[PDB]
Amino acid sequence: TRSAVVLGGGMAGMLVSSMLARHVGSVTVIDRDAFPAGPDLRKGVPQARHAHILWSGGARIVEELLPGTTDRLLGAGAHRIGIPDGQVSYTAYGWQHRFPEAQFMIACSRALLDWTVREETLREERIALVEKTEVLALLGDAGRVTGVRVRDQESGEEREVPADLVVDTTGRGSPSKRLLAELGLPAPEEEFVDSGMVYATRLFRAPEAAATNFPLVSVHADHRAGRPGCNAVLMPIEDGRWIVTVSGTRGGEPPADDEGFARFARDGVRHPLVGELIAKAQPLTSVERSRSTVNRRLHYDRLATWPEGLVVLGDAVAAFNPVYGHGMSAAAHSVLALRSQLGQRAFQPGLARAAQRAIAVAVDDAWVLATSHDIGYPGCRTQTRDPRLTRHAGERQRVTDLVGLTATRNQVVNRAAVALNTLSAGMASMQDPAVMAAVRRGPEVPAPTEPPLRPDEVARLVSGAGVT
Ligand SMILES: Cc1cc2nc3c(=O)[nH]c(=O)nc-3n(C[C@H](O)[C@H](O)[C@H](O)COP(=O)(O)OP(=O)(O)OC[C@H]3O[C@@H](n4cnc5c(N)ncnc54)[C@H](O)[C@@H]3O)c2cc1C
Ligand SMILES: [Cl-]
Repeated sequence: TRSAVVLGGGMAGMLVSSMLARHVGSVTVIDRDAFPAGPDLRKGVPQARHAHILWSGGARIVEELLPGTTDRLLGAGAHRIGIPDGQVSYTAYGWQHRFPEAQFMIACSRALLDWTVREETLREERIALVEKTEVLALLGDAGRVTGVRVRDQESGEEREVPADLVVDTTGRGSPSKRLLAELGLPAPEEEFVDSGMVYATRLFRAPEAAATNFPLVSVHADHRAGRPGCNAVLMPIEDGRWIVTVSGTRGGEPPADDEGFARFARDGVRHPLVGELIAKAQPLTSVERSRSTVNRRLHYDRLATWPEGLVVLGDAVAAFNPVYGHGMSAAAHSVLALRSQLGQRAFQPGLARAAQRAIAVAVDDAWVLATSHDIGYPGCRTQTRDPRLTRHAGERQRVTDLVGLTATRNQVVNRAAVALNTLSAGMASMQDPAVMAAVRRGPEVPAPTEPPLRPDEVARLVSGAGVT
């Protein structure tokens, strides 16, 4: 019984559809894109050309919604990389000592990740993906949404799709501001923090022996230094490839040309390690860029009027600077927030509003982590009323930096820091007495004086071929 319509069949739409099909009789997913039969790039998810880190916090929720997905990913060549044991990371505070595993991430092409999630979701026959279809309007009125009007691209025919619940998951380019204006609702408060960050990515074929068990390698900006923030990330993906994404804020953007890419990875960031490693590998693709890096949030949950039967989640409600790697995990937390409200309130009036407020809570940690570190870069453009960004940014940063510095050299602080950063634990967790006690106990290991690479990792950067 009951029907749901989901706008957008990307990550949030597939996760939310899988969840909803366990609560309603049918789910219809409307997407303007065409979908490949295999793990290919598609125009509706251009960000799949860039490195995607799936932190443990989101991975565990994906697993809860779509059992078997994590193993299916690893089974297809995705890498499980332990954090911090499997990462070689030059943080703002220095090299991270590679303590034993506290958390993990899943490393693969976003195209394979999307394909795996969609194929698993659509095994449920009561979920139908309706491709190459435009969303024209929300049906109903400002009091209650009752479906959507859509247009088949090939035919041109329009039709009404009824729904007891409409969920907008159309991503960063979502048209919900327009759709909700057409209903007669006031505009939501828009909040943004725009560092001017630009991404540049190439794919490489890794040296053959390093195609597995190779670490995630990252060189981070120093958010406290009054210079443009620049980063470089090397991440293993399936079938023996490396995806390498470099990034820079206003005044430090990476160039678009292949030769300037490798130069930036060496000299544009604070340590040349990623540039040194890509010199061991064979480039496979030319440079792809992206400017979709603004932290932007729409406060739908605080609107004076909200229609029954309408929920917005994923990048459509809150989108983040991708260098922090939280977007997919925030979407998953948001799907669970909607599920929690469905279990509590069924489809009573107040469900959609309660879900929208719960979704605002679900994305808040990712929002604070990204915005608190972006707000400081030169020339950052901001629009916010959040006193955590406007009043108490300094002492929050002094607490952040004390934790971040100590996490590089203290196993207990690192465990707490990565639990929060993978969105496996909430912000309050860091106020636990045991964590601040370990912070005060200070470093337990020396600061690494060189990249903490293992000999057996660097040994696999060469073949030994030209040697008798
Ligand atoms: C460069 C970059 C790097 C990133 N790296 C990471 C990372 O390392 N880790 C991480 O967790 N996240 C990362 N993200 C964020 C992640 O890509 C998004 O958070 C995630 O895709 C959000 O899913 P979504 O379903 O809300 O939107 P999307 O995945 O973008 O899906 C939106 C869907 O809606 C459809 N659609 C869009 N507009 C319309 C329309 N008008 N009508 C109909 N259908 C429409 C699209 O075709 C698509 O199918 C990165 C993002 C970028 C840009
Ligand atoms: Cl993009």
